Amino acid sequence: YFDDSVAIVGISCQFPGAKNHHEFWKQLREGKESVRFYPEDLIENPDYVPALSTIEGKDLFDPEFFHISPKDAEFMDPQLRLLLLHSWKAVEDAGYVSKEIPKTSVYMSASNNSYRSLLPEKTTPDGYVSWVLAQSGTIPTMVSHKLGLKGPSYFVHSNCSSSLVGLYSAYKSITSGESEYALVGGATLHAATSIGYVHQNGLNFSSDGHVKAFDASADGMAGGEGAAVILLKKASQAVQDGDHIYAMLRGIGLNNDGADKVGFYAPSVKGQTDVIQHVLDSTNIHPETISYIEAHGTGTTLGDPIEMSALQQVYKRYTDREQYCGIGSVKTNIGHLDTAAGLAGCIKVAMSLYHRELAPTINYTSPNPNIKFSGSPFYVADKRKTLPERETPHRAALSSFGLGGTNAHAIFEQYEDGQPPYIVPLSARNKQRLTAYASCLSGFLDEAENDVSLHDLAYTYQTGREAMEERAVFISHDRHDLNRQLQDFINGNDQNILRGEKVRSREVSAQEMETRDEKLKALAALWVEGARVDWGLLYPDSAPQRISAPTYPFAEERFWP
Amino acid sequence: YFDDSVAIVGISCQFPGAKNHHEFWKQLREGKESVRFYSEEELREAGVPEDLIENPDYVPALSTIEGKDLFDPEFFHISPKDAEFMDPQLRLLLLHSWKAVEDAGYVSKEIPKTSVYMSASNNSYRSLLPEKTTPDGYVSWVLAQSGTIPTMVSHKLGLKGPSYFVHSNCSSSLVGLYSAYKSITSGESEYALVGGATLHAATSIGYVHQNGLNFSSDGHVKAFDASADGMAGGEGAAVILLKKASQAVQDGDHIYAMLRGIGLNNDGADKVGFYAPSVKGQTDVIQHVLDSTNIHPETISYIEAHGTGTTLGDPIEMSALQQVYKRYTDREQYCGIGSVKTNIGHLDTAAGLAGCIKVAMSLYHRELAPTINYTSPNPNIKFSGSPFYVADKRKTLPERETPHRAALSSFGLGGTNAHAIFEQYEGQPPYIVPLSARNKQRLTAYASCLSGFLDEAENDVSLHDLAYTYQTGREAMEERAVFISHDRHDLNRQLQDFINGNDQNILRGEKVRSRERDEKLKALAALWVEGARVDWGLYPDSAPQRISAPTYPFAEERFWP
Repeated sequence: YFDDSVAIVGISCQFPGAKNHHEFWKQLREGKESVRFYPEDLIENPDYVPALSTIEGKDLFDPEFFHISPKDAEFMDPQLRLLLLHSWKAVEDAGYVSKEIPKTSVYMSASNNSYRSLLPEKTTPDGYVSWVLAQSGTIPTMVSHKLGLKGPSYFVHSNCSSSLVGLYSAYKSITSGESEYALVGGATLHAATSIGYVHQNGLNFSSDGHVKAFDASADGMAGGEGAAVILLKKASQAVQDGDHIYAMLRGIGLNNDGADKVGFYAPSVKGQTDVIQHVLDSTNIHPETISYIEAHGTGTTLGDPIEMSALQQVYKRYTDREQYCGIGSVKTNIGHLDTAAGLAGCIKVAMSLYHRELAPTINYTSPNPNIKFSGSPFYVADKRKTLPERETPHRAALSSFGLGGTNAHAIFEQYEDGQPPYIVPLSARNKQRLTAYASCLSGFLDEAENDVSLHDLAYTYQTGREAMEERAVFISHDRHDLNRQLQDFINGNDQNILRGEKVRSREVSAQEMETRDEKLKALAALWVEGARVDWGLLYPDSAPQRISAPTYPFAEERFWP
Repeated sequence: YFDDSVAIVGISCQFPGAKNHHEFWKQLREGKESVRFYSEEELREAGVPEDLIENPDYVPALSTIEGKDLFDPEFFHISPKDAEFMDPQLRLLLLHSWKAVEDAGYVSKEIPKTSVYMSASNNSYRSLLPEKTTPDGYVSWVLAQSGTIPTMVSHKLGLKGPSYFVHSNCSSSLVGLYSAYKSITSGESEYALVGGATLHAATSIGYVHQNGLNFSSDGHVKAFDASADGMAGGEGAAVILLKKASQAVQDGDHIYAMLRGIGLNNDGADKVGFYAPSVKGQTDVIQHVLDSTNIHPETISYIEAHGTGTTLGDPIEMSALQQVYKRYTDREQYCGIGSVKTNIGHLDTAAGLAGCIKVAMSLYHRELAPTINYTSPNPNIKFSGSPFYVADKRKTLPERETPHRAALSSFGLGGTNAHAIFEQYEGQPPYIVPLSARNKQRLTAYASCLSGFLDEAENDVSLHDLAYTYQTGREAMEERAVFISHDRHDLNRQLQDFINGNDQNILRGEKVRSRERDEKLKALAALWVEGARVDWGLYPDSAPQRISAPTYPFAEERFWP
């Protein structure tokens, strides 16, 4: 059933308002808009829109982790830096040690932000190195080189639809057997902080800084900045391996509008129609089984009606059922993230399916009077909605239509205990980082909305994280005790915690192999001194499951010209 | 047989020394180096700093094309203001895309099922624009985004296949070629355009040779030679058109060569550093391409190497080829090795296409062109007793039963490797040549190009095929002239009359608007010059063939900040 499917097994993102994807999903469920509203000419201009949707810490990085010099880190634009960080995290989110999954392709997209222009005129050996680090192919290749990945690795771009070209490239590589996994990343991070813009005739930008998708009041888009990477995997293999799967990608297609439209910057109903139709034909998925569509959904006066006209024209070929499929756009929450737009949409879809719930689209009061929702398949999904139990898995589609005419549509599908004590091995590159890890893990235990399985959590840190030089092991019976020990560690009250410094890895010996509580303590002590223990020994008759958990706590050092 | 093959049917290039691919092949066959070296005089004019001139390590070399700044925006209905916002890579790849389709004998709007893949450098062109400029800020930003290149091509040519930018540093063109191969062999598109261009946004004569750059001590690329001590750059642009192989054959296209298979990988972590080469990565990609094609290495007559002339890279390249081919054969000295970088330098994103075009034209002309700057083998490489010889002479490819095959390698900085295998593929007067262009000045230029071609062609030119190419392989435009001729010398005389203003004997049309045996020919001609869409299907009992012929003579207007 899953031969033509790919599993989404890891996510890492950093979007306006949200430091990670779990916080992102929370903010989407709650209807939160993360656009922020606040030089004399501009201040006084009645058409200046005082709005910015960005992430923080574009300048922060941990070059030492990757053996990058401080000088070279400064030569690196923020998109390169954050896509590397997020690639590392996406694999850890999935519960894999990157160097243990070499059969992984890498596809990345980012903006031309002119970062290298910021460097000193004299600078621009430095001239050549900084030029190389500015070339777009350096992004995915740097990921491959630093993570240990050997599949095809390259940059892809189609303006707004870029993320979806990344996703298409992953789909193709994995379904063909070229690779087992793929990383897909997108980031549009400007090399300046420029608050607001001036609303004017020659531009289809919102009059008030809000994206009002599908609304009567929709008068233009607004941009936002962020970074995201996801890890995909051959579906049958993910199921076999017991991975934590957010959702399945069942198919995806691309086209270009060509000449058949009035102008280079215009939208095209015909191009949208045809790519939707192409994806229905390749997947053979019937439009009656789609419960939700994450639209391109930019909130332009001409684009929103065009988008719905294309969907209605195609679905009419298949059905007359009414009001069964919701429509929304994450651009309402965080703006149009350019190269990352398609991945913001994808991550919304995947989390909706994972949580069996739709999140609302926002800034909506009344339907655009040019759009006829009534009596069509579609309603505007302006509330939370539980996805009902039913026999067919729920499916959700996603659109992204780029400036220049390259269109993409994709269809996704929903996919659906030990005994204490539990051993949580943490490690990082140095003591400061390790302490930060404990602090991350503690915050996670406190902030998680639901109870957290220590069986699964421990197994994730055992088998899903690279063992580094600074080590600590926490043996605990329950979450509150584990948190107490983490807080003791954070505070320097270290006395009863197994610790290792400058640890060097080694193969277990025959001698080392020569009660269950005693044995657990012993494995832990071997690991903290560097022995590559077989954590499988903990689980003769339990079956832990890798879960989404805090990922490496990178240093936050500033590099900027 | 050809199910897994793609035909190369059109080429357009502009490389150091060569204004087109025919001149390029001539120059290769003759062993010409097109790197320019500057005297002290020459450096002073062109105004290079006397402190560079006096530096004993300054290398006074440049391998570039001319006229990076020249474009014809009116042809594409681009405003002069927007033309200035366009970087030269975007401009030249558009021009060369138009030309490649004409080189193939197709009217671009008649081949909508065409994918588009482009690669180019980050040259910081937008940074050159005024600060006030940077609606202009947004439009120039859009035009600076990499996805605009292929999508501008799709839009302006009328193409509706997937369209996007790809990049993997020096191997980029081969990622483009791979994407074309996959799109066509899967049935996604019938055709594809593949382009590459690295054009810097400055003219910077020479460089300073120094430790910690792997750049030639004297500006020559000395591939495989004992004196090889580093690479040297060049700039250029190229686009080719590929087509489903069986359909190219069925349509009677002019086929330069077939592409039989191609593959990609990344070196990953298994090497000492980001910027280093990798014998393992190369070995593995070559092996992958042999296994996917099932082509035996004894049938390969020539390899166009990545061939950069670095002290460590050249031996690594041969070690990988030797290690793979050893597993198949003990035969000796049957396969040549060479590198076009010896002629024109390392063309970065266009390096792979320069190699492809050399291979294609070698196969088409059944001859190998020499690799240059080669006296004596690198003593770390053992050619003796291996399959390989350095192809430092012209060589005729003998008649044999198995078609000749030639492979191509491109190994990017950041570790994305590509390898491809290519294979050789083998009416009565008067004639009517209907020429048309956008205005009278372009039409005159067209006549002049056509006349020059007739004079410069090394062999006799079939008027039967030439006329058919202009009839059926060129968009009929508003300024029209028809030349009815019995032979090449008369045709040339009429073209020269036209060029000189003596056009009273030539049927002409101005501001023509399209609308729905000797006697009959004259009648078609008069209809066509007034805009009637005549059926050139003149050919009840002859079968003309489309050929490579002069393409649209774009205006050469300067746009530069």
